[PDB]
Amino acid sequence: REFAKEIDVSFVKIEEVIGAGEFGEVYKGRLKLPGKREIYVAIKTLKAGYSEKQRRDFLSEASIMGQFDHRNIIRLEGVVTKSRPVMIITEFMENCALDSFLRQNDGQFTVIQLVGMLRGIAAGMKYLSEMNYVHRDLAARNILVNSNLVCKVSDFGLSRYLPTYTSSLGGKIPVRWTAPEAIAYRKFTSASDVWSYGIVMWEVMSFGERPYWDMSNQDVINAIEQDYRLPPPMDCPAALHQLMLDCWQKDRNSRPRFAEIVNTLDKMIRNPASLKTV
Repeated sequence: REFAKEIDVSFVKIEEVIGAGEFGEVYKGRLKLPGKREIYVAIKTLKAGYSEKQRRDFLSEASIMGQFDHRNIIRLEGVVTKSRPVMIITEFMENCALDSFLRQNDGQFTVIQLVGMLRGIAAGMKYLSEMNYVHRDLAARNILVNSNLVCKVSDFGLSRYLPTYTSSLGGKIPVRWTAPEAIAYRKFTSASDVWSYGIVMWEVMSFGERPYWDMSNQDVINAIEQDYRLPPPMDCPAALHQLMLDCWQKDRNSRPRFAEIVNTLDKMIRNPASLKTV
């Protein structure tokens, strides 16, 4: 496999560790392409002593990422595959993961600022689903935030090209974000991603509270089966909670598509009366 965004190792300058990934750390760095202004980047690495299987799974994320060019999808700046160490280089995201950003900034943002963050996420998901992909890991922890509150879908490891994806495993899926049919049958569609989006909406409107709080994974599966749904967060507009309930419809076919979600949010942003009743 050849990567269009392959970069020479000399173009990257690795700085401090900013996180931990499945295969190795994520660093802050600087990318200097010839004749272009230097930029800040984030660098995903693969720990030394990796197996060939680990290298393949690591680079399969870069192959998926390299197919996307959207404002609300983490941008691939470069890939290092022909030199050592192997790296995935993306645009730097100052405010890190969405869930931890919101918890560290509880009550700092207005309803309209939060709706703007949600609109960006739904826009990135509309793009991904229309490219015929299922994410399967949509959670606030897998959304990155920049300095101007622009939210971007990241973490494409579980992503699959579709329309249903039927998985071979069950111990990899994050239960409290996963649609009941995807838990029961390992059947992932864009509609199961819509379910996850509804959970992300709840995470955002509650300033990063854990979905279903302390309830075990088993308790969550059981509650969803008995038609329980998460209550509206503190001071949440009724129209936004209604949209969450629409994303959580038992029948996947009754759920809105990402194109309808974007449209609903665009109308709310333009109609202040819609975000007024709680």
